[PDB]
Amino acid sequence: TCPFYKKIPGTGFTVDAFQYGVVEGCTAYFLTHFHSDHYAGLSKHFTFPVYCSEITGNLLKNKLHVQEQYIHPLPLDTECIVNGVKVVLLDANHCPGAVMILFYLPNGTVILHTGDFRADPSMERSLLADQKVHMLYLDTTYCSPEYTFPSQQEVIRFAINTAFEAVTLNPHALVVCGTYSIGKEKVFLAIADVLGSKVGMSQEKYKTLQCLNIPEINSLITTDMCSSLVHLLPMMQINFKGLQSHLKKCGGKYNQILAFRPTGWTHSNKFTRIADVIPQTKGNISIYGIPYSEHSSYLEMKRFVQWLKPQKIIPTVNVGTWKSRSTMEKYFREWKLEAGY
Ligand SMILES: C=CCNc1nc(C[C@@H](C)C(=O)NO)c2cc(Cl)ccc2n1
Ligand SMILES: [Zn+2]
Ligand SMILES: [Zn+2]
Repeated sequence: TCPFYKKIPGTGFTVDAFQYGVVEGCTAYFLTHFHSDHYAGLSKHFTFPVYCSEITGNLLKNKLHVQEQYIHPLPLDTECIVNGVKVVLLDANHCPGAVMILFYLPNGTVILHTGDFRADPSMERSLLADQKVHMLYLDTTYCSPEYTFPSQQEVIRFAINTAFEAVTLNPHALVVCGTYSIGKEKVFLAIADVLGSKVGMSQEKYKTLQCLNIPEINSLITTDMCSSLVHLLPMMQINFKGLQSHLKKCGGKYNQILAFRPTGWTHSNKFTRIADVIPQTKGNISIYGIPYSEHSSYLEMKRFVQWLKPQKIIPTVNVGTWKSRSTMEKYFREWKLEAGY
């Protein structure tokens, strides 16, 4: 059964609601981005209109084999009409192709659905500027003040510097980056760029990246593993055992692995600083867990909400317990009282 926060009242619209079979009276299924917790249910057998970004549609066609006649890509930052309702897609600053959706309801109500997003001040100079928003469907993944983490730029700075130093000190070192789905591509792209190398990866991951409209991507990635000194592996293989096995392959070409495990928030964030992160080490293998987030920190979320001044907030994450729902409402009221809306 499709939960309430996935329906747009007054429309035939659902958002990220593909695992509930046919939704009665849904005329258009919006997909904010291509992460499995959101497209769960979509497959080659889906027979209803799917509205999404261009990049999301490339992945639907190529990775899930959805039929083109059901894929409706929409440009960003453009007033479009879907089943008689004006809609706009806005960059969510999440993973490639991820959008927020603005709905202009016939009764004059305006709804912003953030999908998943990492709130940024640049969003305050999008089409949202001076737009009254009556309801906000808010990605509340990290809606609590202990969720602090550095900017994405700071994490990439640390990763680039760490990789460049280890490979400059040891030209026979190999850099490995773990990946689980799309997003966070800058970690391995930026490392490879500073090392003057391409990124080696499986055919399946190569295929996925070829859907992301990344400029000059053919110059950056390859399936030729052993011509590259940055390798991508499934996130589950980023452990001493999995990396020891990866070191045997490619035949005594490398004598050291430095590996990066991009996480979200972890408890050691409210304790250490990004410059102070140290790896787990076993022999010639080191594993760095780096807090690269594509979700808003608490402070980023609070700033965006206080700027937008929505009349009502519907959280879309952490809604499962009485404690989590009421804590989030308490923060929403605090923000409203502090900002005056
Ligand atoms: C804790 C942080 C986010 N939480 C989360 N993240 C993901 C994938 C990430 C990449 C995403 O941003 N997805 O939208 C999940 C994937 C599945 Cl399959 C199930 C639960 C999931 N929870
Ligand atoms: Zn996501
Ligand atoms: Zn998500």
